[PDB]
Amino acid sequence: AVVATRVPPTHAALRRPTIELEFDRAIEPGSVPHIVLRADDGTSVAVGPLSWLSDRRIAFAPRKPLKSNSRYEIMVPAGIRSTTGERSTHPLTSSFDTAPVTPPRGLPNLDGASCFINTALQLAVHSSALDDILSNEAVPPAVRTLLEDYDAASADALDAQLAAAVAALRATPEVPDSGPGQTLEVMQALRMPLYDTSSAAKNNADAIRHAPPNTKAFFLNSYPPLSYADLPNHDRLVAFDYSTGGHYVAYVKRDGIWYRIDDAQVSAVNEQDLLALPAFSVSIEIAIYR
Amino acid sequence: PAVVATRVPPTHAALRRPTIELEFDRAIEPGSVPHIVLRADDGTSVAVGPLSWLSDRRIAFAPRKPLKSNSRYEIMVPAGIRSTTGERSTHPLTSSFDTAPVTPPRGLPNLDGASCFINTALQLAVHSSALDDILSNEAVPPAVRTLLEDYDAASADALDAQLAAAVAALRATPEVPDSGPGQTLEVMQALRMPLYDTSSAAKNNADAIRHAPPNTKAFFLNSYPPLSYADLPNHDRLVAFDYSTGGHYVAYVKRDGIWYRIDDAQVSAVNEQDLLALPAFNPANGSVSIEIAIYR
Repeated sequence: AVVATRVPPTHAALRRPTIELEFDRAIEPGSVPHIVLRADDGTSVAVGPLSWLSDRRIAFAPRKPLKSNSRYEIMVPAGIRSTTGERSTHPLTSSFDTAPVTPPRGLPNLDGASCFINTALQLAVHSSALDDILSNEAVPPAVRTLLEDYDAASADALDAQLAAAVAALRATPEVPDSGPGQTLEVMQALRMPLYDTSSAAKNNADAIRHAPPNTKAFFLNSYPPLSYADLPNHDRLVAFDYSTGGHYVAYVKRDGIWYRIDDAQVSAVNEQDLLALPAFSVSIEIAIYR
Repeated sequence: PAVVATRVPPTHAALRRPTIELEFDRAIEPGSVPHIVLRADDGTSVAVGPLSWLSDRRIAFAPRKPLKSNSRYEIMVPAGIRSTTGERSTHPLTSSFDTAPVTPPRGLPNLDGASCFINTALQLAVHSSALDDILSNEAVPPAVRTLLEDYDAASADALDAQLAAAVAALRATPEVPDSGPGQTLEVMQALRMPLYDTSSAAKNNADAIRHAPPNTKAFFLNSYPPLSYADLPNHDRLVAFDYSTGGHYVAYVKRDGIWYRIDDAQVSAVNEQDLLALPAFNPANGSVSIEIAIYR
């Protein structure tokens, strides 16, 4: 017998959005300089031919795939001119994000003790390193497959891919071949870039604040333990694990909405709910920023 | 000169060019499956690119040209397949899939207070197999087409702006009330969505649905008696329908086999019991509850 599945290339779509810039005044088409998209790591993506939707609105697309779950700054050099001859003496700047706006998904736990694999995968998929995880061949292939088809897979196909991925993760050295484990083991199998706060600073918060540039994910192994409110730079906090005692859940933020994902249960949460999350066993162990 | 930036990921076209996969129950001999056939819900054959074997059990191919959106497609593996155990297939094998989203639906705010009908109709139209024909029709206001294309991939703020523009352009149309509450059918008339009046020839709504022309997907239920969820025929292909609670419209839409109730901006997942409990008409008024039903 045969089973048919459809895998739409929507992730790659998220990597080549169609950006649109609307201006306060009518702009002269030939004043528009070359627009550059720039990332938090310094890399610049070029912008394709400009299409004018109105005397004020222009539309373009990155020349090359942008990174996933990454923030990008649109830089319009100085020199644009209005239809009245005015000029912009300053580079104009805006921003956007290559992340999904739809709500997170739930990953089943058919093992009974696969909480930690699911939580770690939830934190990784919402991670700025998802593209970097997906390119490392040393990573089990099935995990990469689950992480690329995450948002766009039938639940049935997501469930089969998850079974195969859990199988391949337990097959690794770092991860238990059976039974429960730790989020850190799965992240190490994923080759996720983390910043141990023991390296460096004296506490977790100071290492997060006084960390090298472009450090997004932190592993909190210093003292004191932190709660949600203690996490620095809340404006960029996008994911973090929470440990309820032999059970891991994920807290992941999408399009300004926080969600709590316990295996296959996605439930939306507000900031006040999060602020009640205590720190005591470490509660928050991995904190992922954008 | 200041700027406002928006990001619209090309998710709609992505759904129209999927990569299809067939997994088999047993290891298959690579040379036993030489040609697979893709066919559309109208029977037309769609051309397919090279066949790729990802494993002894899994094959992967891709449409040559964009498929239609929110549309069903049937895959046939011809007879002659052979397993590694010598077995053979005396009959052509068949499966199916649809180019529709698996993501959960979105919510549309109602700042008007009486724009329930616009939101409900747009929700039904976006889950329609005729979405491509609506988006290509120049007679439909351009803001509405933009909203219907950016439905799944737009920021909540950007979707809200698009919705304001779409409601504005809709109320301006002849079909739709310039102000105040209204009816789903007026929005469908503006969108020019193909509808099949069951009052037209048939004796019941359901019998008109069953004995309808081929490839009739959207129905306007204007015969007697009114139908409940259970009375609607062919539940297996039902993907959307409206529900009217008395001057207030909600939508019921199915995605990846899961039904959702969208009351303006409130998306809530529902089970079969909730639907089977939905009444067919109000006792005092006598008003039809479900009037538009959309199939795949």
